[PDB]
Amino acid sequence: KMAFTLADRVTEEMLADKAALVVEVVEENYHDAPIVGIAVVNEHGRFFLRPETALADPQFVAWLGDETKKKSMFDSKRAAVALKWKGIELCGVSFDLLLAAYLLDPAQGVDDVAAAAKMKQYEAVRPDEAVYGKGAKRAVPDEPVLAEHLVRKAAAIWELERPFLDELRRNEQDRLLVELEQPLSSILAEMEFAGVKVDTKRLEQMGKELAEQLGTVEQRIYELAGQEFNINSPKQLGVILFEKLQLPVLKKTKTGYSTSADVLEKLAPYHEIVENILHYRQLGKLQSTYIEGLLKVVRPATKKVHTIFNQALTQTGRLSSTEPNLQNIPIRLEEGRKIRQAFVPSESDWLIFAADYSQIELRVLAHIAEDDNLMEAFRRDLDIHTKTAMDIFQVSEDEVTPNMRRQAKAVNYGIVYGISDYGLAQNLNISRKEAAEFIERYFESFPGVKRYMENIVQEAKQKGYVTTLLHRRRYLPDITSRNFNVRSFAERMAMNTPIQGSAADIIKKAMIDLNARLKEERLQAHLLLQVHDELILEAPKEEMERLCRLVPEVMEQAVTLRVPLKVDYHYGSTWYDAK
DNA sequence: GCGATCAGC
DNA sequence: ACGCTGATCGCA
Ligand SMILES: Nc1nc2c(ncn2[C@H]2C[C@H](O)[C@@H](COP(=O)(O)NP(=O)(O)OP(=O)(O)O)O2)c(=O)[nH]1
Ligand SMILES: [Mn+2]
Repeated sequence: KMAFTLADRVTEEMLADKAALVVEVVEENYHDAPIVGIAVVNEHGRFFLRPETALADPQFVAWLGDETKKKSMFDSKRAAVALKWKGIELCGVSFDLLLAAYLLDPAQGVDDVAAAAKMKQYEAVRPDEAVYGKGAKRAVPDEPVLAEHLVRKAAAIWELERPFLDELRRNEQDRLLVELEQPLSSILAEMEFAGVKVDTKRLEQMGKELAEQLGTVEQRIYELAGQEFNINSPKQLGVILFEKLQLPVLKKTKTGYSTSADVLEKLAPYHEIVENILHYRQLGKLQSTYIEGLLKVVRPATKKVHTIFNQALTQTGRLSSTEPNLQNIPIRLEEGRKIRQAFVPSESDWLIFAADYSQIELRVLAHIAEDDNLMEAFRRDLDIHTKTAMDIFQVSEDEVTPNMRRQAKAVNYGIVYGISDYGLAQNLNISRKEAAEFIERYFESFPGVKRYMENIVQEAKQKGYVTTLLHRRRYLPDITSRNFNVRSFAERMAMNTPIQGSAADIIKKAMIDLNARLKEERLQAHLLLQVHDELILEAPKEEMERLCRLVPEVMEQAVTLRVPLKVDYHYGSTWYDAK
């Protein structure tokens, strides 16, 4: 129903200097995944290419790598990483429909060409789920069905570039796509393909000690409970805690008693068993998610793990990391922090380098709110986390422990993002009247922040959306909702995403400037991970001293704000040691 | 599959 | 009744 050439070989007209390209990878995790077919649409027509002959054709391979041959794609990082696993480099991607739809509206959840095409009333293409199926019935169709689907997806990309670029221009997002998101897409592909070396023997050893330590706490729980039960079962746990031991019921779920960590901690004065349960869950958390889960996805031949950074998922412009999630590796507890010791450099005599912003969101907030006191505080390079901990616990700076500072961290972010006196009272275990007075004192010291949070909520009502400094956008229709609860959640989003999203923009530009700087200096250093406000690199030890002056300055100079940006940096033999 | 729960930023 | 996530697992 759409004409296309089911090609046997590669011809010259398939190698035009502009084309829409589809390199289809159906596997969810595209690392070392098969490429099932290729489609090319250009000024000379539409073509389908079997990959086993196109990826062996030297003319087609050189065309993929020629950055002067411009390609329009959807989810180009997926194709670039899958081609890297084939030994092939993809260059010249000038338009990515996935990232263009993500900037226009992150709430659409665009996951295939059809979903993005529907935004511009283009429907001459079927959803991937309709072609490949779901679950156990998911399979690659036969060639005449697969070929048309890929050709129709390429033809859609061919027709949709101009309408998407036009709306991006109106939204002041054209530079956000071409100079930020798309260059970052190539960087993340290099990071994902590089992987991170893992000391599997160190993990496997911890897994044996965790299993023997779990049983010790397990029997102490059975002894404290008086009987044996399924500690992971909410039904039996609720019966042991709130029926047999008759502990107070502080919170309910839709299904029964709540046993979250905040509940168990308030029950600590009532029985010893709740703290053993907390320690029991924490050991099981490390065992299930970070010992077993990490060893399951590690590449045995290289001892490397290859995460996937989802660039078009979060509503604020952050990244996310899946299978494995390398953005939530434990650190706050010392027994769980040891897992970062298993993340090691990929070569001998290389080291791990980690740099991170100091309170980037609060400094971003100070610049945007133009609050005199908050700006002055960061011009003094004050640690607002420590200062707030001093005011809360009524101590001096030398008396503030890292545990108190982490609590003040939630107070600083909580207050600026709309926490209530009720919520602050429950987080600090203080009276609700003390919380309201403390929030009152917090806003009289920073009246520009309170002014900004009121103005940004009102601007979201008038425009219907909020923006970040680099013009990333998030629509908030619920901010005019007739329901109080629904509207209140939307109001806190209006307070948060311009600040969290602007911090995501800044580090995204920092990664782009860093790689150009590294290439300029002809260094072997390269990025490994991004953890929201942290950059983790590996490099030969001979490059560490150059990086101590290069990486912080690049990150601090990504943008220029009314307050400076401060970057902390450490290096060591493991990720654990890089702090 | 969903939701409670928990690891991170 | 601060925000943004992903993985695990019992199933009330
Ligand atoms: N709304 C909210 N955002 C948070 C929270 N925690 C972290 N974020 C988000 C906000 C920011 O985007 C980032 C800050 O996380 P860190 O690096 O752990 N703390 P910082 O860098 O300020 O101080 P230092 O590094 O010296 O310890 O993660 C929170 O409790 N609430
Ligand atoms: Mn930080």
